[PDB]
This record gives sequence, structure tokens and C-alpha cells, in this order.
Amino acid sequence: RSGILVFDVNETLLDLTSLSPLFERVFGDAKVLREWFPELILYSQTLTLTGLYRPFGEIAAAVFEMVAANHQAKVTPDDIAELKTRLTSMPAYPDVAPALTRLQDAGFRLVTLTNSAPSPAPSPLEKAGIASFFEAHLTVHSSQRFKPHPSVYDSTAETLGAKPEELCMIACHIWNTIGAQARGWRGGFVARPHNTPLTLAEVPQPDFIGRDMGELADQLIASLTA
Amino acid sequence: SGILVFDVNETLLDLTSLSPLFERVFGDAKVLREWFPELILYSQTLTLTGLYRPFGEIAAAVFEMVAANHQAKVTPDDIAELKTRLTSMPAYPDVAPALTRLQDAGFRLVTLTNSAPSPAPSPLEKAGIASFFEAHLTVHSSQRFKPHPSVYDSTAETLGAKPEELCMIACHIWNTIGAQARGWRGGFVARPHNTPLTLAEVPQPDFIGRDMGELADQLIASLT
Repeated sequence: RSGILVFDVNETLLDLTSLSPLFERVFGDAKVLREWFPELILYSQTLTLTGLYRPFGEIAAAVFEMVAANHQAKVTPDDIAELKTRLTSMPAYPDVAPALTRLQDAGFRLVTLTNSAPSPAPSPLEKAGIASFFEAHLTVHSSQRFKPHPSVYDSTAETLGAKPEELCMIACHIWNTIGAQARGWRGGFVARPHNTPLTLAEVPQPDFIGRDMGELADQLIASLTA
Repeated sequence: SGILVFDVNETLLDLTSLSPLFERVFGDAKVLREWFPELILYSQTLTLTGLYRPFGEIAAAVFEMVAANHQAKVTPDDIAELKTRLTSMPAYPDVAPALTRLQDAGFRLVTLTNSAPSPAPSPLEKAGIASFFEAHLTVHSSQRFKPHPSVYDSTAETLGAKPEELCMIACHIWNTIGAQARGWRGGFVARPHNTPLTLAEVPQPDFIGRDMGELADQLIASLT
């Protein structure tokens, strides 16, 4: 077959800016979303480095509290339930289903891989109406370590019975494409708002770079026989 | 008594000193608090994936990335001004009185930083607090950033100490988690924009302090 596309879910497929109104209300500033998210990602990596694990959603809440304390902003048990509700209910970007349709047409197998723990029905991909584009939905939960620990990717390849060379990781997170590339995967970057390639010496660049999912799908579609 | 290991950047040298740079390039004084987490994130990313670049170099790339993100302009020597204040952060006023007390109470003092060894005068030297510490350790030799377990264990060996004789002192909850995971103690100093993280099973800091003075109070008493 044409090879296997492994999509990150939060922010890559599902719209993180949908959480803006929560930061708008609590902090008076929607842009704090851009502080809370790196802090979330920082702590997940910290737990992973130190042999510790909690579900992504619990880390997310706790980090929300912590960013709250830092900014001198009040938080209630209710602000927490709204974070869970929103985080688990982000809608698909408009460019997604079109692009996944086209990739399905080109003979690509499509798979999701997320930091989120398995939820009960319906999943965030189900509520967003795009779950059935994928043959599998994999999570870091089975690894008990967050991306980009090598074992997440390696156990993903194992489970899919694919070789590194067959796999391409798709994210708007440079840290995620880096992690996958370090294992010999290909890496597809999609430039969702507030993500731009890190240019740094010795650090491999994304193999494929699109300003959106449609553009990224073209380049993957194109290089089937380039 | 014991060895106190001190994180350097933000814990000891004043990080808020970069504010003029951020208002200048971006237009906001708090974008500091987006860049820094991004910086710590990518350093943990490089460590986790077997890659390494000097901390200062990651800081540069991460600044430009935060620039392209906020769609804001940056020059060849906008980048250069960053390098400056980074290696020239002056110490918080509470540093000196707090440390002098600690030496007298019997405590041995070292530093451990993510920053690579610099040309003299080192940021600790220029800040004039270098002569307080018996050793300056860097992760540069490990090619791994905190909180990789090997940074702490390799500090332990190099200092010939056991975990229980060591306390890590940072304003960074991840750094104290990292050190506590290795059986060290962790001393939290609540520098502006840093707060503990209650999350079940994740070790809370052993000693809490709003400034270095209050933390020192906590530590010195903890002998009797």
C-alpha cells in the first residue's frame, strides 16, 4: 500500500482556539491559551522524563490552575468542568475532512495518535464527525509516557505492523514531528495558528510542510510517484 | 548537614530583567511567559529524542519561533540583544543575605544550570555571586537537560553525595519534581509567575518560600 499517515489529534485535527473563550473569560486574555498549552506540554514531558504518569486531561486541568495562580486570576470547580467539556469537544478544522477524503482516495491508510487517554463513547473525534476516516485510534495511555518519548512511536509502529519508512507523523507540533523523525519516521507539519518550524542546527526539519491540511495533503499525494 | 544545589536561571539571576526586550519586539511584557515554557518544552523534547544543542542556542531559535507565531518582526541583532540580557541577568536582592546565612548554618552550596559554560565573566561572575558556591555544574557535558534523571545522578556522583544529602533549589516545579524523583529534597522559591502543581501522586516540594530569605529560614530550622 501507499504507506501510513499517523495524525496528532489535539490542535492538529481539532481546533484548539475553540478554548479561547475560556481564557478570555478567566484571564481577560484569550492569548493566555498560548502560555497554558506549552506549560501543559512541558509538564507532560517532565512526568515522562521522571517516570511519572497521569492522564493528559488531569495534567491539563492542574496546569490550568497553575497558570491561573501565576496570573493572579480566580478559578472555580466550574471553570474546570468547562475546560474538560471544551478540550474533549473541539470541532474539526474545515480543511480536515476534505483533505482526509483525498488521502483516502490516494490509497493512504490513516491512523490517529493522541496524548489524550481513551474516553468512553463518544470520543472527541466522534463528536467532531471525522472518526470513521481512520482505521485506528491510538493513545499514549498504553505507553504511559507522552510524546515525544521514543516508545510511543515505536509501539505505534509495532501495533500497526509497519516499518519506520512506511510511516509519516502529522502534527502542527514541531516537537511531535521531531520525535517521530528521530525514530526514522517521516514528519508532516501543518501550520495551524501559532505554530512555526523551529530552525535549529542539527535538528531535522519537517519532510513535508503545508500552511493547511489541504496543502499538506497535496505534497503527500504528489510524492507517491514523484 | 547537606548539599544545596541551586538552579541558576530565574531561580538566582532575575529573569524579569528581559521585560524591556519583549515590550520592544512583540509589544507585551508578559510574552516572556510564553517563550520560556516553549524554551523548556523544546529542551525536554531534544533530551527525550537524543538530540542536543546549547541552551542559549535553543533560546534563540525559540524566540524567533515565538516571533513568527506572533507574526512580529525580528532582526539579526534583535536576536543578539537576547543573548546579552540572558547572560547578564543581575541577581535578586534577597540572594546575598540568604546565602551568607546558609554557609554559616553549615550548608554546602553548588549551582547546576541548563546554560552551557560561557566566556568569563560568567553570568554568575558578572552578577557577583559566583564566589558564594563551591562548584558550578552544567548539563553541557551530559548533553541532556533537566529534569533528565542523569543530570541529577551525575551531579550526585561528581559531588560524591547520596540522594538524601542533596536538596535542589529552584523556582521551577518541574526541576524539583525531577530532583525529587531521584530521592533528593526540593526547595521551592516562589519567583514571580511560578506556583506549585498539585496533581495526584506527583511529589510536592519539601520546603516552600516566597523569596530566598523565607526559603533559607525553612532550610536552616530544618536541622534541629
